[PDB]
Amino acid sequence: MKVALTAGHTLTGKGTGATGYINEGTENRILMDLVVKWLKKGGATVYSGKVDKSNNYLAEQCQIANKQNVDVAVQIHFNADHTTLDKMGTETIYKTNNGKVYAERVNEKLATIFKNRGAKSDARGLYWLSHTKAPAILIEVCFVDSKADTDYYIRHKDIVAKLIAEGILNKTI
Amino acid sequence: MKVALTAGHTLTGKGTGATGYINEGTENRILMDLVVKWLKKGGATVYSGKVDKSNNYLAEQCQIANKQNVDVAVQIHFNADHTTLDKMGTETIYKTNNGKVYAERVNEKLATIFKNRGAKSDARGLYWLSHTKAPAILIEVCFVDSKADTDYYIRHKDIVAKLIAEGILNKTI
Ligand SMILES: [Zn+2]
Ligand SMILES: [Zn+2]
Repeated sequence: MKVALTAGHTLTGKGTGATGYINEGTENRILMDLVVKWLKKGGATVYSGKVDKSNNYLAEQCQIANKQNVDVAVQIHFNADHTTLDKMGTETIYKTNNGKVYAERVNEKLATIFKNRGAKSDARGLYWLSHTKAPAILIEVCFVDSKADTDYYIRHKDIVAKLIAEGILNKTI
Repeated sequence: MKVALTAGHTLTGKGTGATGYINEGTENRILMDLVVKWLKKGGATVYSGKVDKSNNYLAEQCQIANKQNVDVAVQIHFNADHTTLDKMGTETIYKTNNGKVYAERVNEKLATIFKNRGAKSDARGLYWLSHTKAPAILIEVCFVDSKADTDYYIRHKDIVAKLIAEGILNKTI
């Protein structure tokens, strides 16, 4: 299968991410590289990238996916809301039915290691989900400000990546 | 936190650096100044310097770090091998455990923008790592002769500096 994969957020200027026990922008890139590795072990062809500095970063992220035909376009994020010791958990966002197929599979896998918030339809008109040619999903891996979520994530990054890849490819790796 | 920073190499005579798409001695100084700015933005007390001409430049570099107590002493370098279009990447050198703490954090940050060559223990008897009072690291930011490395570096110098500062201070800036 062909997969486009992008890390959410820029590193400076407009578009930077959230921070708590972990830094979203940094971990989006660390986890991307691990997901690429696991996707390739599953036999997929992967087109990955990131945008570190640009006022046009949203369009540039979509251009990474749109440069070539792919079966699915995936963007990695981490969530935020309020600092808590409690588990908060995982959700995967889609806009339309074609992305929902993948969002449900990825969320089912991540829900075995994080609290299940479910696959979720886009309620904020996210540019990534409306400007890619391929079916698109946005993974909110876990909350940067949950101590329980991040305690698990920091010690199991390779497992998080494997589960994402297994959900995308719909198979065990 | 208190940080001592030095730019690698002299500008003439004994001790000059490498050249490729960028000039190491020049960029060590440019990037040093950016790292100082980002470290100060992160709340650190910073002592920096360089040695432009001296046959005794190694001892003089260490004296910049040793003049006052600091938590970590950092020297900036760029790597070299052969001229290539391909990525070559980043590594940070330490001698002992107390520097390894910082080297691993700096390398983890720089590996989100450059190919990851790793935090590495010194097998070459670097004077800088052996003659500093404080824990010490030597950052080989990227390769001067890699077009891919320098293409990113030249366009993102502030981001390179921010990532180094975040690795040293262990927090988001
Ligand atoms: Zn985000
Ligand atoms: Zn050097």
